[PDB]
Amino acid sequence: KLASIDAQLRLLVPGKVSEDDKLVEYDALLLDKFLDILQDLHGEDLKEAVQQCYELSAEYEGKHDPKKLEELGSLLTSLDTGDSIVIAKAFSHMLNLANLAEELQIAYRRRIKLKSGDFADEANATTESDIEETFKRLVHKLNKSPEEVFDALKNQTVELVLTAHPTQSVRRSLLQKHGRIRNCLAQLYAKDITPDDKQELDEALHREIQAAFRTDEIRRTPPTPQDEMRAGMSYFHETIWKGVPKFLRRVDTALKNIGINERFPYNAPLIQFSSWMGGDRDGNPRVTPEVTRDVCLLARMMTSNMYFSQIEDLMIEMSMWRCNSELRVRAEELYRTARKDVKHYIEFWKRIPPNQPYRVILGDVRDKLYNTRERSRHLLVDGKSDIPDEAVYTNVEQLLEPLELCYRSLCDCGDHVIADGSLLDFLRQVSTFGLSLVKLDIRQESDRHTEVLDAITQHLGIGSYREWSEEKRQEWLLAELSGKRPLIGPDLPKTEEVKDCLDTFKVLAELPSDCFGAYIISMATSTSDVLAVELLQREYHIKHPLRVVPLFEKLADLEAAPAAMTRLFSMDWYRNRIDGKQEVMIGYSDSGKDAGRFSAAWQLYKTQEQIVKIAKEFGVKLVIFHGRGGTVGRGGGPTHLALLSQPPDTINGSLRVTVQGEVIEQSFGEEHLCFRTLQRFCAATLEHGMNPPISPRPEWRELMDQMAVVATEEYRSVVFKEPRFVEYFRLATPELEFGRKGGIESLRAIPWIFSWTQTRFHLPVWLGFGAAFKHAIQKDSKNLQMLQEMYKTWPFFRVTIDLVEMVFAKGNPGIAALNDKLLVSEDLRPFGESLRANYEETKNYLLKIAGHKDLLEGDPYLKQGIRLRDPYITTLNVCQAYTLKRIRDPNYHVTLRPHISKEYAPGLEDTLILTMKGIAAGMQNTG
Amino acid sequence: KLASIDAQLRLLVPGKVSEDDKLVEYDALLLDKFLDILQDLHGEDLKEAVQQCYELSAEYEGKHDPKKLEELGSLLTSLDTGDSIVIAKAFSHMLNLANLAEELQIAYRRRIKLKSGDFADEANATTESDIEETFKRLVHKLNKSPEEVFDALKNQTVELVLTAHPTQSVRRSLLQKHGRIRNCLAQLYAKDITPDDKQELDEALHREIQAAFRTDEIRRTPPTPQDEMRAGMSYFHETIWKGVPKFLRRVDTALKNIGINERFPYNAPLIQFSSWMGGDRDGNPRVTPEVTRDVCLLARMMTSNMYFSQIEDLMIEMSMWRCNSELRVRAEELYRTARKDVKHYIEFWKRIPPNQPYRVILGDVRDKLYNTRERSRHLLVDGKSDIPDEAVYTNVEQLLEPLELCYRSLCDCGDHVIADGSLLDFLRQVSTFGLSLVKLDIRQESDRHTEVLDAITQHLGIGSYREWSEEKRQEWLLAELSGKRPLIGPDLPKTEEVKDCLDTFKVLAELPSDCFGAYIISMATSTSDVLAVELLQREYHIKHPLRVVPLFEKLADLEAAPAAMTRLFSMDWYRNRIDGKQEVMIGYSDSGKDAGRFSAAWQLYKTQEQIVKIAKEFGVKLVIFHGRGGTVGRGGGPTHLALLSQPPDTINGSLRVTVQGEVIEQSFGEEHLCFRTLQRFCAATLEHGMNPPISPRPEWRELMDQMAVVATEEYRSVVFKEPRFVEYFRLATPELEFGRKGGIESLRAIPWIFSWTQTRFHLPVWLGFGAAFKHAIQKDSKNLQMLQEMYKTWPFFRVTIDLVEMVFAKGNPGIAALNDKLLVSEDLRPFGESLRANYEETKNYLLKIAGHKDLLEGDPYLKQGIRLRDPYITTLNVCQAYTLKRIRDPNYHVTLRPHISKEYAPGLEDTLILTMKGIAAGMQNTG
Repeated sequence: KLASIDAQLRLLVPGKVSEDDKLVEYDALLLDKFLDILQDLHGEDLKEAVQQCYELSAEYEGKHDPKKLEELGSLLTSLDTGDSIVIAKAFSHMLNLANLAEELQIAYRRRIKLKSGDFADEANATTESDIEETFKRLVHKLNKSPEEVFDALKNQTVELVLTAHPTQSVRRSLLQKHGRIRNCLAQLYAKDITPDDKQELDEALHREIQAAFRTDEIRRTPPTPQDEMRAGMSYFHETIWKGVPKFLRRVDTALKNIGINERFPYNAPLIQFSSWMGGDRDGNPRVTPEVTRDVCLLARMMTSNMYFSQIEDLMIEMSMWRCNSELRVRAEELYRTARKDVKHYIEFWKRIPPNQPYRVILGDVRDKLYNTRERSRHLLVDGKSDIPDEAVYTNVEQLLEPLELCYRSLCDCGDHVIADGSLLDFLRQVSTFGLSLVKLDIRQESDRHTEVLDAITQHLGIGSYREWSEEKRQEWLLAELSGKRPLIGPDLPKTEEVKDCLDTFKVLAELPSDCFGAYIISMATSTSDVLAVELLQREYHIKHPLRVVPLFEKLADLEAAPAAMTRLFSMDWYRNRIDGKQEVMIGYSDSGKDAGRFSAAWQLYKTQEQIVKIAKEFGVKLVIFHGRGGTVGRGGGPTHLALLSQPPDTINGSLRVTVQGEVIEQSFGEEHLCFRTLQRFCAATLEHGMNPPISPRPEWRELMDQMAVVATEEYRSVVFKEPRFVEYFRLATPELEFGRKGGIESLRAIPWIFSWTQTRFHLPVWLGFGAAFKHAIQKDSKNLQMLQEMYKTWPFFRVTIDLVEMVFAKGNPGIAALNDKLLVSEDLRPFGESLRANYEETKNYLLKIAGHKDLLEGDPYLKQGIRLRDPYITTLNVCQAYTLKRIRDPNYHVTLRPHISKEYAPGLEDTLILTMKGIAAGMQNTG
Repeated sequence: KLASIDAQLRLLVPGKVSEDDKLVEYDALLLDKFLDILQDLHGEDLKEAVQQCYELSAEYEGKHDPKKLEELGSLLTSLDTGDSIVIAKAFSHMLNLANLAEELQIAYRRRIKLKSGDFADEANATTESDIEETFKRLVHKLNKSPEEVFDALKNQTVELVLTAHPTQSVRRSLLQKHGRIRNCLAQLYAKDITPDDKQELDEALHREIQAAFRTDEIRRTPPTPQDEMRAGMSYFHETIWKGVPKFLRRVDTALKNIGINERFPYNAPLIQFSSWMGGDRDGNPRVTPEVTRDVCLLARMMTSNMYFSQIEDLMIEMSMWRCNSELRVRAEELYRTARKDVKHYIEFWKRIPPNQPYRVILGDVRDKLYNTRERSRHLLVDGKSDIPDEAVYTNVEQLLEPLELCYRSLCDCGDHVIADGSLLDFLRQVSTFGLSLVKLDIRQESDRHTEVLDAITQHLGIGSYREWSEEKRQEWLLAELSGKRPLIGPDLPKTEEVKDCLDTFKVLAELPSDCFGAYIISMATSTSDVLAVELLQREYHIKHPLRVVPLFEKLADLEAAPAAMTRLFSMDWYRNRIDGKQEVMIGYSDSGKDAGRFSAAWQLYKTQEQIVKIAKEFGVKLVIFHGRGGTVGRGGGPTHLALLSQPPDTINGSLRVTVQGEVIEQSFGEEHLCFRTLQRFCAATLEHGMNPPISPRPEWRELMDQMAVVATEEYRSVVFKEPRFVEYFRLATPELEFGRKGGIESLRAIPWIFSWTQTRFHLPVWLGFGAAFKHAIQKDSKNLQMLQEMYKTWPFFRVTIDLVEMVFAKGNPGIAALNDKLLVSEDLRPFGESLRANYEETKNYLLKIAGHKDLLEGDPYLKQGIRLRDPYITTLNVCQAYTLKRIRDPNYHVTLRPHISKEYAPGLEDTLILTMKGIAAGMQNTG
């Protein structure tokens, strides 16, 4: 049964099993129970077919014999649509189980007691510094006083911006099933388990696996953006909402342990969450002003609902009858004006007596939270509400105030100790999540603002903004930014795009400012791009204009950014507007699509240095907002070192980073990982501003510059100049099929990365590194040693290589070869072959530079997790390849096996969507 | 710090410490943290005074030097009222902490693997049979088939009737604090605890101890009976509500393990809870018809609220989209008639779509549960409601039905496994708690019914029921039980007592029958007593009359019970009415007040035998309802053997027992104990009907009869015939003071037991055993051996002695001597001395019969718990003794120490109430 499955799994991953290494055991137990379920639901025959696919794939992952892929292919292409769907569902579900098991292993893996002190320790969760160890290094090694460390942390802000799962927003219900599977699993391994508890936990585990597997409706319609946002907010309930105060309490403990005798102030804004879900409309016209309004109200509804749903518990605890005057007076006020009758609440449904004074205060907070929640709900569903302003909270201060009053009163009556329990936790939740637990960024591309302004200029009869030079655009924008009359009259002609863009500003002017964060400009190139958005916000008389944040994407745009920023910072109107602060966004995957990932990485390092210097010179504080695709978006320990690798002064007390949708599950799904994620963000941010990495040696810059010219040239000659690259890309990847659910340049970065990730080839991540390495080594043999010294000694270089190496570990060029054979026409097959030759050569240079014989010999726990997933992913790759063939070629047919599954009109496109989601869930983050 | 406190505590309890024995450690850690809290809240000086009281008391418990009591007395009588109150609060709170620690030790104490098979194993929680071991003994040793065991359990009923805490109903808020203290404590001892988790748990433990200590308002007013009922219902939320389905699932596992391949049916009524809170008005005119109406509505409100508060969770899980026709049709019905708009619920606030069919069904159940709850709330607060019948549940079947529909649909779609998760748990909760989680018994005394009937007869002009003989009463009652016209006209004259009794019947006629259980007749003596209540219920045309249950209290009443029952069962009207079933109540403490506990125990054994035989002869099924004071009301393992000790056929598939208010905390406060309580009730009930204890040898009956004559004579000559016993009782105990917040015969059993428990003397439990033993041994030396054989071999005798021995272990005649010296006049001090001499002699005979050198050498874990509590209780006894002196003698004064406590007009009676509650919480159950 179990032992035999353990046996097969163990062959896949040799390693040195101590007591805390249970990952293979976990996976065996889950696969075993899932196979019983499949047999039950679908029959022994189907179960055996799954087992056979698994076996062939595991054998292929052993020796990589192409024959095993062919057999696997023969089996899978012989299945009818019904059986295909069951098999893709099965293998997708096994990937999710394996991920949950891995999360449990990471959570309980033992910490290394004596850390070597090298920066490399910060790349691995077993060795990284926790917040206290970070405090102690800063005190003992950098000679900071405890007070200086405390004071910097109090002024620090970490902002985490959640973006949508590129493929599969996981619904709340299923998430909760996944959590209970993970728990049953952990409890099965609890010390001293009685046999009956074990028997019952076992049957509970079986049941939860099945419930999750059978949560599988294939819903005709794409998910609406409102549903995608709500799905994307599920992690707050599952872990983050409680996780924040647990981490802030660990900060209190750590402070205490370095001799600071106060708690971290409950209202220091150390942690802030934001979102792009319903705010980013770049290249996405489904994101309408109505969508943006709805996700603001949803965020407000959920936030007030989360406070409301925990206030009764706090009321129960706050039974104390000793209070100070201030609160006594307020309680007697509320008590006198108090309703004689039933409130339809679970717990305190009769009038609260005045000898329960804290309950009287908190009872009023509950009524306000309830009304705040209901208003938002009526605004969403009915389009408005008769609930008035003084019945709800419109600012966070109104909510904090009575809580602070409870706190002071307890402190004044001798009960400080009690105040620092749930009350303190609640205060911290209010201060972190406010009235909208995420602030929403708006994003739209620069050309849309140009178009809007052009419609205005031409209607005014003064010419065409689009025809104007950069100087003229600046001049006219600054004149109108101090203009005395509005720009927009009621008969301005508006195309649908122009209207859609203006109406977004209208929503911004109408909704409360605490709903919003930054206004990000995609494809920004110039000063005027930023002033353009400033003028539209001024025209709509927005009381608190959103800060305007350019996103410079292409290499050329990155090179022009410094002069653009310098010109902004020189303009009095703008300096006055921004009040000493500017945020700029970089997009790793964006820049990498333009120039190759190697050159984007190096150019982004340089551009950040240059912008930081320009900000200093102008006395402006700069925040760099990290978009997706960087070493800082990996999650887990690698994020810790990535943060510490940043160029000096680029953090300076304020971190803003994207948490990519495909990473959210690993970062925040399990509560220990959620805690350790918050911790490494806060610790690294703190450390970096007081302990910058080494700046590179001049020889290293020069070689980096030389390598970038070559990397870019290789990347661009393959991707942009080879006239048949596009055609090869459309055949070898599922790119076209993903898109229906101006070349690569007008293809967006997520489909670019995603399409090549699906085939296990990952061209967007590594292409260009090979030529860079080879050219450097061949120009001068000494460069091999220089590169190895950079890997060992230069944190930027180290993390940049490690991310590529992880992506190689998820790669398998045999999958791409099978796709070439099935999908690509014969005359392009040599092209596909030469790319595979570049992959191999590039991987081998990287290995040589890293000093590794094998992929990830640095990080065997990460390699182990990747290897355990591989057979499942491989089965899905093969299923997908033959599915694409059938879909593309209505005359491709094979003899079909009699239907295998029992029960007791889905098509090919349904099977495809299942493979694509499962493969993406197994690959998680790459480029 | 901790070690030194461990040292002092350890001296008090020598024993053989293995790894699972942490009780002393727990108590040290709690006392240590509490002392820091006292120092904080009240100053070092006060802390030191507490410590000093503790030390003196612990020393006195060591060697029992009277000098240590005097010093303790000198210290405590020198304190002012303020400091007294703090000290009594402190020692009360320490008792509660010690009890929580003890509960944790019992929960985690290791089970003995190889049980010796002797019945004595069933007296101890480490050795008792769990439900599977009970199944296996019945199969393997009594040759029952698995099917016969399954079938008997399916037809079995266990009913547990909750009665009010005689002294201190613990409020929900404080209960929850106690639970969190207990948890912090358990988690502090979790294997592999990180130091920061330990530091944080520590600070959490400190905080919860303090929060509990500061939940201490001294509220002028007695608690209203409605508040006492609500306090008394808190255990359902804390543990029982979840505990029931956890135990029923263990039954499923156990069945499976003996080869039965189905679950225990979800609707078999195996477990039922009932209540006397707001139903018992015997000797209590504060229990009015309005009180009874309110506690019915409260029970209905809470029950529907508990289902409502867990239905959203079940809705979340029940995301499945596969359903059968039956449920599909019902879902589309509900969906079509569905409200377009906001429901003010935490989770599913928009309209539920029809592709979530289980949520549609459960959404309707939620709305009904909500309306059912709101109706009850308006009926309580406003006096009526416009909410109509078809908007709520009026019968349990209406609630079960949609749940059963969900269950069948899952089973039919292949998801039986999922159905047997939370859905099954929910079905079982509905089937066990129904629409009123407790059914309420009414109790009133026979004379009140005589009085009501007398008012009727005289108003009718036909004479005086009270003047009528038993024969005439029977005759007239049977005639009117078939009468053709009502008895009660609108001008019937009614005193307040008569009206109060008639109006109770009116409430019974108006409220739903599922609110009520039995109508218990206190002080029942005759056939006519039972027919009297039957006639009043018929007069009020009650659609489902409550079953009428006599409580025969005195020895003479017990002796007349058989002829009374025989006459009832002979009467056609009555036989027809009861439909093959009769319940009779016995009251151990009641009978023991009349005749001494020894003779009551033996007489109750005989009367139960005799009633069982008479029931058989008449083809009636008999339930014996166990009132308080018996070996079956002990709780813990001793209850298991007590149940098995019952005379043969007195259970016969239906157990009904009182869970005494002072036992509820131990039985149901901690979740493991709650589970093991439900388990031993169900296991013992099952076993007994198939495995009766040995019936006694004739020589044993005869000696028991002889011993009873002597025991009764000694008990009655002290308690009733000594003309100064009453006067001595009023001085030596706090009986009078308890009562203000016809002799002993008209004193109620709870004040009798409670008053003597307070002084640690416990006369009501042991008096009479001494003469019985001595006379038996002196009449014939062989009787010592016969008695020892009875102890070893006869379960009744064994359990009856064990309960007395436990009470001796809680006794300390030195406390009674101090009370004599402080409170009793000089001329009665020899009387008090001679009682102490009887105590000693009685204890020593008991020890000799049990074969013990020391008290409780049988049960060292129980002795350990009692000893650890003793110093706290002793401090309270002394504080109380001097308090009573001050209260009784306005010219008793002592030099008072300058006020010791800090802060940053309570009197003597407040200090007294604190001592009385703390002493009762430390003593728990005795007689």
